[PDB]
Amino acid sequence: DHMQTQEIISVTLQVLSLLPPYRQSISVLAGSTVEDVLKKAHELGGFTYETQASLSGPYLTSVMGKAAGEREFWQLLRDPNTPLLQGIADYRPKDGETIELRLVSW
Ligand SMILES: [C-]#N
Repeated sequence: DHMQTQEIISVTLQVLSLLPPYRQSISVLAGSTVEDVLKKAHELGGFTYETQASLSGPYLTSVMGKAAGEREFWQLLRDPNTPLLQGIADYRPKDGETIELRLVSW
């Protein structure tokens, strides 16, 4: 029906731009967004982050207490080393995917 998936998937959320690195397998409903994964990692796995409103949805500004500085941003990637084409509130990871948040300068 127009109800929710029921099948639970596992998405690995990893942050290698920090010491110690963050890596946790997160269980969400199939169809959850990256933002949903962050929320669940926050609820259960001591993950913190900040966003701010944008014209194209929430923009990720800080991860695990580390804010992006000048000419820097938290890049969203799926394994292997592949930037996402959508932001956190749009991309819906598949079962077994690894989502990486990487602090990069431009
Ligand atoms: C935006 N790239």
